[PDB]
This record gives sequence, C-alpha cells and structure tokens, in this order.
Amino acid sequence: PKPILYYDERSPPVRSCLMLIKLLDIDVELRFVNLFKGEQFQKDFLALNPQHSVPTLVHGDLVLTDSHAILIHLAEKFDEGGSLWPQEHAERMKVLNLLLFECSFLFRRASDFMSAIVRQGFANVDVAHHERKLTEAYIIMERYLENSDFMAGPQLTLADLSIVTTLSTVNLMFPLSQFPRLRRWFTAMQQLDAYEANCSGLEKLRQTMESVGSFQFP
Amino acid sequence: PKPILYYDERSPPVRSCLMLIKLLDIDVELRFVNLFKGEQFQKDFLALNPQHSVPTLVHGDLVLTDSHAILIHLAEKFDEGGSLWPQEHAERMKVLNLLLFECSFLFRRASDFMSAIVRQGFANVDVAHHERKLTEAYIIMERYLENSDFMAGPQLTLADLSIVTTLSTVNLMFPLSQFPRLRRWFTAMQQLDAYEANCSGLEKLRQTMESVGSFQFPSSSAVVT
Repeated sequence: PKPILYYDERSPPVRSCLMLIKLLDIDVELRFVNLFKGEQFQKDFLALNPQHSVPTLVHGDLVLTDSHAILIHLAEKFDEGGSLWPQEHAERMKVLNLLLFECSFLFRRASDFMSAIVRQGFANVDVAHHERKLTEAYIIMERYLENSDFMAGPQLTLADLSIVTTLSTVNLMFPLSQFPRLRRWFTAMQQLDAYEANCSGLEKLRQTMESVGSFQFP
Repeated sequence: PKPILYYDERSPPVRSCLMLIKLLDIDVELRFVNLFKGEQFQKDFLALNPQHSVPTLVHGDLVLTDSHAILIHLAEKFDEGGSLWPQEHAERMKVLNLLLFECSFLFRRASDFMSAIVRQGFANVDVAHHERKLTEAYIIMERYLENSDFMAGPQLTLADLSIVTTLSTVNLMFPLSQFPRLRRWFTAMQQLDAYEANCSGLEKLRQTMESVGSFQFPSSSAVVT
C-alpha cells in the first residue's frame, strides 16, 4: 500500500515532509487533520497516534509520529543511494545531528513562541524573551553554515528540508538581516522547485496566527 | 581513536549514553561539564557545541551534540548487527520513532518542569500544570507498553535506554501507581546490570534540584526495586 500522510500544512514539520514528497515524486495519500479544530484529539486519531501530532505517516503496518522519522523513512524507501540521506556513516550522522537540532532546539523554541501567542494572545507574550531564544538559534545555524553551503555539508540533505520550514515560520516574526550566511542559504532554499510545497502552508499559518493571536506579523 | 563523552550525569540523556556504554563495554574517555555551575558556556566548549548541551560526543572527527544521535552512532559501531538498533527497516524505524518521542515529548516536558523549578523556585512553579503534561506522557508510554513488552517491541532497544533515564527523572516527582505496564517495565529495566549507570546521576540530580529549588521530592513517588 502507498503511504498515508495525516497532515495540516500550517505545521512546519508537515511542510518538511511535503517538500520531500515533492522532491522525490512520492505517491502519497494525504488526509487532512485540522489542528486548530482539535481534530488531532478525535478518538480514532488518538488511537493511531497518542501524541496527537502531525505529520503522522501510515505506511503498511508502520506508523510514524515524528517528521524526522518520516523524512528518514521516505528517503530510505524512495531514494536509496541518494544524497539527501547520505550512505556514508559519518555524513549520515551529521545529518542526524542537525535533524535533532531542529527537533530539540529550533522547533522547540518556535513552538514555545507560537503556542504562547495562541494561549495568551500576542499582546501578552513576552516577545523580547522569545526573540532572544530564537535569535540564539539563528546564531547557531549561522555557525553551522560557516564551512558549508548547506546545513549538513556541501549538498542538500534532509536536515535542510526540516530546518527551512520552521525557519520560514520564525522568519514571519524575526527577520534574518543580521545573519548573512543564514539569509543566503534561506534565499537559495526558496529557489528549489520543491520549496513550492512550503508556500501554501506558511501563508495559512500566518493568517491563522494573526487571527487567533489578534495581531499582525511585521 | 577512542570516543570522548562530555557529560554531566545529572542529565537523563547523559545517563542514557552511560547505560549503552556499560551495556556494550565501550571504552570511552569521560570529560565532566558541570551544567549547574555553567561550565557549558565556557569558550572552548561553546566552540565545540554552540547548543551548550551534554551529552556531546567526539569520536575521531565526528562531533555529535544530541543523545539520540550518540546512541545510534555507538550502536552502529559497537553493536553491529545487534538488536538494540535493529537491522530490519520497520523495526529500526519503530526504535527511531520512540527516540524522537523521548526528545520531542517526554524530555521536552520533563525539561520544562525542571527548568521552571530552577528558574522560579519550586514554590512558584505551577506544579499542577506540569503534573498534567507529564501524566500525559505516562499515559502514552503505558499505551506503548500495552501493545509491546519493551518500548519499541519484544526486545530491549535504544528506545528503552533513552526513555528510562528521563522516566526515572520524572518519577522522582510523579508516582506510577496508576500505570501497571510502566511499573512492570521500569522494574525490569532496574534489574538490568546497565541500569547501574543511571542510579548515581539520578540521585545527584535529586540532591541538586532539591537544593536549587528549595523543596523536597516526595520520597514515596520514586519506584525502587
């Protein structure tokens, strides 16, 4: 059976998988789960994924509930011998390391910020606090780009697909003008054919956040 | 060359790597970084790992800055063909899925809770809020263990090593009375010879948190075997 992707394109990790699917021409069945209507708490989805999160991939009997596992799985199954998920161990571990940075550092802080807006309202969020936390992530990625054109080396990898969607989401609020390597990389990422898979969900998140948060991004 | 592990044993992710090293009898050079004294912000360590986090592994030219990558790299180099990081693709993806659960959900919430204690003092923390968010992680792990004997399947894997350390950390505060599968699984993990590598740093984290947070964990919560 072809893979089934439960998704809401406002989620940046969803968009990372949509970019990989477009990049590799994967035939996938999309199933929309509206996160802002709480559809991730519907009994059948909770039974499928008790973490009530998207993306969720069902591929045969395999149920994956984290975008980084989905990216790796789809690359191994549909891009064997490719460069997005390098076959050499040291290069593959460097891509793994940056995928985990995205999960544990960049996305955690992006989620902390966006969730604060939803819960407290934009007017009541400590914006300076989150600006510092996310600017630190900008600084780290700027250092990661010192020796290489991409996040994990000289070529595009799953690490770039995972990072770019969250960064574009944080970039809604905090510009990249003070980070030259990072701004050039982000501009280069926007030139990919596959980057088109990010545009629609980013704009939907922009307008959903502005309405729910009762504000407007700069 | 031999792997270098920058560590603070109070970190649950550090203890996860310490358990794998003991389970596999890997010779590693331990280099201590005191998280509570702020040695992770020293110039030399920041240059090596700008995320200023432990565990950090240096193995030859490879520098890993996340425990889950470290567990996978060590399993592939010292448990080739083993069952901790299984060779069959579907089983391996299941282990990876649970490692990312630990990173994105259990550890995220456990760190939110401990961080608040350190920053505000226990008496100013909204403990009920964190009790809810961590009980939800308990429920999810209980669900995983209803369908399988270990976290990712019928055998011990890297997912159990990653999860048990943060679980033991959360369980300093929140009891497991209502979670029989989690209790049975935790009890089994504590019988493992490798679990000795978790014991010491758990206790030191208990002592440090009580001091910095100006409180005491309820002694009745922690599961002891």
